[PDB]
Amino acid sequence: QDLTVKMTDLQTGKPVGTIELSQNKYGVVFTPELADLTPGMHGFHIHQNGSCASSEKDGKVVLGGAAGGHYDPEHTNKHGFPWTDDNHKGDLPALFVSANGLATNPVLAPRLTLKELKGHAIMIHAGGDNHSDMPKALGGGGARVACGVIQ
Amino acid sequence: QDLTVKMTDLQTGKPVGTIELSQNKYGVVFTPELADLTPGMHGFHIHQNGSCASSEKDGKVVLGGAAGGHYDPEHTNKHGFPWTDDNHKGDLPALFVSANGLATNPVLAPRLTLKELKGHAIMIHAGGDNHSDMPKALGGGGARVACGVIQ
Ligand SMILES: [Cu+2]
Ligand SMILES: [Cu+2]
Ligand SMILES: [Zn+2]
Ligand SMILES: [Zn+2]
Repeated sequence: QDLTVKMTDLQTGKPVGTIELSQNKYGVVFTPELADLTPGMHGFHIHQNGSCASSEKDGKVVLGGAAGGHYDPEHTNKHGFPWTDDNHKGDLPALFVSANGLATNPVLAPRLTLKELKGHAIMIHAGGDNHSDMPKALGGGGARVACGVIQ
Repeated sequence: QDLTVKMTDLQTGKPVGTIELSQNKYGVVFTPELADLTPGMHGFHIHQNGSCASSEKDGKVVLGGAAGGHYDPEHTNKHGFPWTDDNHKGDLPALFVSANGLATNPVLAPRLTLKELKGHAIMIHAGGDNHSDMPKALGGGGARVACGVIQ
């Protein structure tokens, strides 16, 4: 059995679709069926905490902030590619959103297992992801726009 | 060492960029640096023959036709996902082209080895790729728009 995760828009709070997670011999496949997102490539990662709630810093609200940082069980403390080991295991390939706001292209994360995903959050960012902390920390994804908690 | 492949637009014959091929523990990474392509997702596959020349059928010219069909050394005779074994080993993840005609997002083909790629062609299609022969044969990629021969 695969897993289905419901995704929610952090600004309006409305649902934007689902992501199907599937265990394959080469890793976990993420098949999205999302709508209402801005066209373009978006940073897509697994975050530490199983929460999509916001958090605060200096009295400012941070949407999706409760999810914490990137899933990084080996304590690499660095952002990278989905196919490099010295970086966050939660680093997924960027998610493509078409001109009409639809996300339907599946991507593979070869370092992950479906089992370990439970209890973490799937996050989609405003910006893209160049898979590096240079020139922008965490791939330049920026704000969190949509989030979902796995299982 | 990685491999660099030069890509050429089949209609005008001009170069559109390069693709860097790299062997990784999880498969081969294709990092494109292309321009002048139509925005959207494009079918992206490895074809049998090491040629980007055209071919003819019923006296009609078929651009890129000399490359033959999809690389399929196990004779599966079916189009599928980059992470399923019962289909063409030349089936790569779809290539994303931004609003400005640039392709710079890397993708991983976990079933391939850099070694076996030599002598085949990399092809980009007009249409997309749903990784199935349904409802359209070969994922609905259609015409061949850009092509390059590996090594
Ligand atoms: Cu993130
Ligand atoms: Cu093809
Ligand atoms: Zn990361
Ligand atoms: Zn195929």
